[PDB]
Amino acid sequence: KPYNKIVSHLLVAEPEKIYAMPDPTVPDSDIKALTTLCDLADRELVVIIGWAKHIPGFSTLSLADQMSLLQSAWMEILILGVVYRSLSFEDELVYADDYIMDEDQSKLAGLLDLNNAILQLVKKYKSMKLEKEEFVTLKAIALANSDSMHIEDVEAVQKLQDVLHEALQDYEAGQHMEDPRRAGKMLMTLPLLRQTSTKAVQHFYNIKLEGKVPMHKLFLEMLEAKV
Amino acid sequence: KPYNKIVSHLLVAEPEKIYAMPDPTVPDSDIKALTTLCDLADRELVVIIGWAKHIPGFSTLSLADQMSLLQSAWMEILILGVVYRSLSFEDELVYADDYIMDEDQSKLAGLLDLNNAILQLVKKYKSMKLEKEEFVTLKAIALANSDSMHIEDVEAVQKLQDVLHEALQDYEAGQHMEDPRRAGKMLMTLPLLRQTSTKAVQHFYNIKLEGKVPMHKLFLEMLEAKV
Ligand SMILES: CC(C)(c1ccc(O)cc1)c1ccc(O)c(F)c1
Ligand SMILES: CC(C)(c1ccc(O)cc1)c1ccc(O)c(F)c1
Repeated sequence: KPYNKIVSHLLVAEPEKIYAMPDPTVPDSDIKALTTLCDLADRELVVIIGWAKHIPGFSTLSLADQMSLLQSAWMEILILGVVYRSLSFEDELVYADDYIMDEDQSKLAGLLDLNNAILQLVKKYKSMKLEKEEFVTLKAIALANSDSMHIEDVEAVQKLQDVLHEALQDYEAGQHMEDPRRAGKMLMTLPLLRQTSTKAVQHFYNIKLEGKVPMHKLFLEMLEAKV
Repeated sequence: KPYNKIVSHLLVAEPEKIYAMPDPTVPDSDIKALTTLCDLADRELVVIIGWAKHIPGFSTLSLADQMSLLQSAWMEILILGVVYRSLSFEDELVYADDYIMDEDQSKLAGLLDLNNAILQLVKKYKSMKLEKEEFVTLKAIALANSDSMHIEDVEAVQKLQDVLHEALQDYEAGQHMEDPRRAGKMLMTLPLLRQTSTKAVQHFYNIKLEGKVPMHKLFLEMLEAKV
């Protein structure tokens, strides 16, 4: 009854906010916004890798299977983060406290369609009143459910999926008794997340080939894995 | 205890098998396979539209909202069908009884990567022993959960989602007592379905622009809606 330990644990393992710090010496331009965003992503992925080791069972997989999960799920983790930070805002995406993209900046950056898809994720979660407890559980599920076609131990990854789905089911059964289907509702938000992340990955891989926007090693490695 | 009526109803509303009938006068080629497949799709979409009217609540939405759901979900419905027909096969996709694609034909048709993604859907469902009862419920859910960004009555579509998610939850709670999380497991197969269908839509829209493969009105209309 007090509530689910995995959800508690995920809460306290939630990394601290990080700043985008767009270079205040560089004139605004699409290249500046895209450099800034992929710079921020590269920093967030460091923190994401650290965070994953908090997920029960995760650090017990092979390094290869750890990497495979992260290489598949990184973009959905990143997007769920900007979605969650944006729930109190209206038509704006809080990439960071100092980097809030409105429609006008989305257009300038060539990101109007993707950001509009991400806004559709925010809109659904706003209506569902997504809680931080659910947000963290969904990030972890998104990692374990990431559909890497490279898993060595398929059964241990399906066990990690089970563990986390259970934590979601138990959280919802204790906290959200008014809706016996709230857990399933949350799971059904995942296909739009996968959809958007698939398009974001394509967008950014294209940006990388085109080579106008500098990217860092970690973000490039993730970008370069199965796409 | 006998079991869930919506699942029963979906079962009996399941359309009959249809044949691909590749033209036995046309020499085999990528254009022939792709013509045949988009021809079959066009015929299946007629039957899919008919079928949807069986789903409780569906025919009560606006024609616009009916069309919007179908325009978003058509490809995931089609793919789930070929996946389901392929579960008893090994590395082969049963587009129709007379049209079973192996790896060699996938390569010839430029479909090796997509068909390999579809095979990954089959592999997961084989391990899960997907039943016809689940397959039909998942098709219906995929329709209601299709994330059209054009819905007029958002609340009635979320009610259709609720109804069908409930039918899945009840089916699993009665039939699959050995796994209290089987319903959620099924829902978590949906992101790979959305992933694959997003890539299939892009693939085929490209095929259409390129104009080497003739397509019929219905398939073209669905192809032309938000992409
Ligand atoms: C991957 C990236 C660069 C990003 C996403 C989240 C985040 O917290 C940092 C960067 C990103 C993805 C899709 C977008 O429309 C976007 F603006 C930025
Ligand atoms: C949309 C289409 C043409 C199709 C899918 C299912 C079906 O039953 C008929 C056609 C299709 C999609 C993805 C593929 O890799 C494919 F081979 C065919």
